[PDB]
Amino acid sequence: MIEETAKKVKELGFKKAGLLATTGTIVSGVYEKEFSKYGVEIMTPTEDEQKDVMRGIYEGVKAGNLKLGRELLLKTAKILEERGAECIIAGCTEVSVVLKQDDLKVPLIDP
Ligand SMILES: [Ca+2]
Repeated sequence: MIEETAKKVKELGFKKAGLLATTGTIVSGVYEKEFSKYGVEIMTPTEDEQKDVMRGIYEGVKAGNLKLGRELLLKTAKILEERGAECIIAGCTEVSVVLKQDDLKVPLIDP
């Protein structure tokens, strides 16, 4: 659950979490909402970067082009990280397929 992820992130003392998920999810703003209830901030990529996250999930992972998915998702995760994310949230299972903890400096958490 999004709310359980939020409490866990808060319990780890993190104030800023990076999010890799679908545009539908980011537009609903459900993560920012649930995380705000625990005082935690959600970091999302720019609108163009978000399009590449979408490509990474669908044109990449879901389509079978695992190389492309890894490339685009890893790059986005590394960008959120470099920007200050204390943890990266794998919002879609496709993210966890090509992105693993050994790829990041910060915790990779999935629902
Ligand atoms: Ca690895």
